[PDB]
Amino acid sequence: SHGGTTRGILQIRSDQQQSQHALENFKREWKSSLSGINGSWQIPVVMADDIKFVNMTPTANDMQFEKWLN
Amino acid sequence: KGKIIKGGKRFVQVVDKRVVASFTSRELAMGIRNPRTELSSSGYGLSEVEIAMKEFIAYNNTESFNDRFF
Amino acid sequence: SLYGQQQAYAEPFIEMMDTNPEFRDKRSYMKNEHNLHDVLKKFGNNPILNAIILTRSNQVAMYCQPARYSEKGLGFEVRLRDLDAEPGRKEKEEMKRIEDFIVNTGKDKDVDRDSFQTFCKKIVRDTYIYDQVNFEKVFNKNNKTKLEKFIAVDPSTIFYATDKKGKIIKGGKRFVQVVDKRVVASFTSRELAMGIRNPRTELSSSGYGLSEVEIAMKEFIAYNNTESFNDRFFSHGGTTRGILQIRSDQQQSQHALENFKREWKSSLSGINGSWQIPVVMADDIKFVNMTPTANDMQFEKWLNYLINIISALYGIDPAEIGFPNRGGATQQQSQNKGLQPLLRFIEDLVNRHIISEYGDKYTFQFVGGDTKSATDKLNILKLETQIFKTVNEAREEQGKKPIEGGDIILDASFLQGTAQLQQDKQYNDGKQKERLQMM
Repeated sequence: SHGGTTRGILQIRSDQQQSQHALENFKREWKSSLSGINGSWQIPVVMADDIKFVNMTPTANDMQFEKWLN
Repeated sequence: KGKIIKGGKRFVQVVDKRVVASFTSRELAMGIRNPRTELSSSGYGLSEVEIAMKEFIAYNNTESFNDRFF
Repeated sequence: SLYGQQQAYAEPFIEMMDTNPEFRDKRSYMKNEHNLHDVLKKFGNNPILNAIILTRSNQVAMYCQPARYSEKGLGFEVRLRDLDAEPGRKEKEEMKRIEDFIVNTGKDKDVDRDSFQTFCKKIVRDTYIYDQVNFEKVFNKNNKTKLEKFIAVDPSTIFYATDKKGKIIKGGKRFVQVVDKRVVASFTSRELAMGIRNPRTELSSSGYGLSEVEIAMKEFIAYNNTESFNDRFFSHGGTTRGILQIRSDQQQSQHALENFKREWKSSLSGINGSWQIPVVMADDIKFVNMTPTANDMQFEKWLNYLINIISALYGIDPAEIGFPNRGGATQQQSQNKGLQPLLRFIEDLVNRHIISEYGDKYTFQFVGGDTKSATDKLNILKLETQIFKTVNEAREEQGKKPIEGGDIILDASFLQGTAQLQQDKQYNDGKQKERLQMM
């Protein structure tokens, strides 16, 4: 019912922060190629200097404080 | 007046949105296994497929996701 | 026309334009393809499906012998319609003749013709692949009223005939055979049967049955390409273990590499020199792995799931075809749901199509292999008789005549009560002699 459900952040290093128009076109390409069941198994390609993915939540979530409730 | 009829012909057959024939109560039976009292349904039964529609599409697209690897 | 004279419509009001006027085509569920049995014939060769077919055929083949010729009760039998009705020498002979006729599939023996065992083995395949079964009858030419022979015909070539208006016909010839899209012959309803195991009411199918192969088509192709994926590791490349890199300022000439290979093969190849260790004095050496330490089959649980659902569609236990049940056990109940409905379907078809030619008073049924149910029935009777039922009432109830001895209820106590009552009754009734003596 509230936020905090993010899996992680995809960082892309660049000398300049890309203009928002470029990021919107990036999103358009990403959605057209990968979004949904359509193109689910495909792999994108990017030629940036360095890319990282930092995890904000664990691999698999589950209920917390179960024994406390019991 | 739009109200459902009791006397005489009560059930009607429709094909391609055209009325073809109609039947007396004795001439045609009507069995409802999962009845409901709310006015919205007007006596028509509730099918489990409608209840499980979301689950059915989820199963279908899960199977598609598994098969799309091959 | 499809079933008879009726007020409602049970056939498509508007005909399919691309179909030939002479008959109504059989089409897929979604109308995706107007030609279905052609693609089902492709899946007819699948091993899993063929394994199920062969297992069920072997199961049925045991039952396909007459009872009275078998030392044990397993087999089939013909009897009067009423179990309580008495038999007779004439009727017994007629039933024996009919049983022999069914066994030989004709009036007289002929080695060139199918025994009923092979007929059933054909029928199960046609029932489980196409969900449609047909067999031709051969009435006597000297007398149309009576029957001589009957044999099976492939269901793929048979269609429902239609009139000039395109509606399915009832009177006269109703079924038509088509080969290479050409009409060859047509048959009267009595002359050709039509068995549908999985019927449907929607106008789109127009009475044609729904085959499980069409439902499992996606699963079947998934199984096929999964097997191909597993086999392509061997039948195609990608079996390398790794690459042995040797760093050098210059790439060695191919002659040097060939001599290197010669030395390597002479020293290490084969069992000979298997345990030896070579020595190399290069700057740096690496071995990079392209495949894991040990290989094995992939997508195993996917295959188990697919075959489990395919088996569940046909009602067969996956354990019979060498797969694990994803739930339950990981046989009587599996048999009860799997085989018995098929036997009853064949029973009803054969009865209503063959025995109709001889008379209503007879019927055809299978027997045997159901001791436990009969045991429970006898146990019901054995418990009931202790308190409730007399011996003679039960004997009458099961189409038999009473035995002299009284309609006794079997309990050692109850007999003593009747005997004691009779003994004391005779004592009391004996006092009438004294009553008359005073007269």
